[PDB]
Amino acid sequence: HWGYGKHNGPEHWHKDFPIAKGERQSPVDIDTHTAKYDPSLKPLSVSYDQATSLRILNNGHAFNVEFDDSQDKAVLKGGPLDGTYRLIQFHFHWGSLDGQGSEHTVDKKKYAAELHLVHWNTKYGDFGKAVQQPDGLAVLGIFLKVGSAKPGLQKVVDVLDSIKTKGKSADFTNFDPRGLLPESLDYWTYPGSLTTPPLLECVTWIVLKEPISVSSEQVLKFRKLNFNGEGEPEELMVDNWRPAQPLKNRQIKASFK
Ligand SMILES: Cc1ccccc1S(=O)(=O)NC(=O)Nc1ccc(S(N)(=O)=O)nc1
Ligand SMILES: [Zn+2]
Repeated sequence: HWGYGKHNGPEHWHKDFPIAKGERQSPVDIDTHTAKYDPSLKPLSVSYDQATSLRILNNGHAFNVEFDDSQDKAVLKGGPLDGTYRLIQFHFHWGSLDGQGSEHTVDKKKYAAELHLVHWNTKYGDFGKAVQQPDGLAVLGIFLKVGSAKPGLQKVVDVLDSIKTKGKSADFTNFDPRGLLPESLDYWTYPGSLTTPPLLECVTWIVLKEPISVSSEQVLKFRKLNFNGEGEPEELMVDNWRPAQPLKNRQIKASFK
């Protein structure tokens, strides 16, 4: 039932998912002047050398690039995290226009899109169990701005025509997520939630300060995807972002001065 339209969008989600008005919902605005530098935060450890991508799926609200998460092949460690978090999938949120699309904002600034690399804590055995824990997930959030092309993104862009509509998937092996990372791993971190239903409060958010640049042509191809299934009326997959939620009793920490 839920989606991003006028009648099923973020402002309606609380009726099926009351945690939508919870105490640690995501995304949030990152007020850069109020975020506190935490010198005890460690460098982030992004170890994607052994990543095994498998498939790309249009799920009706975004597209997921899925990875083999049955071994420690692509893991996130360090930073605010205790233990080891395995990469399971990544996806993006984006706008109908370059001036919006990101979920997190920075001093109220909206980026054209936001990449989420979703990882689960191996102490909980699988993703389904992890989402039931307050430290179950670590999502690495990376802002996209429109400028120069991101070469490492192009393989993703070029397969999208084969998964235009909801429920379509395509083989997507040997994709290297390292090609989507910015130079710096400076980050902000805070406790939050899944940003789509079921909106579970299981995420340590790690949002990188440095955006990546993608080309206008690259984001335009995102906007050619469909929310609908094949044979249903075409509704472009755009503006699949949840707006900033109240920070409430939370402090955003920065890894950098
Ligand atoms: C629930 C859940 C639990 C177990 C297995 C699958 C699923 S799910 O696929 O139905 N839902 C999600 O994975 N939700 C999800 C994932 C990531 C994000 S986020 N915060 O990166 O945008 N939001 C929601
Ligand atoms: Zn997301």
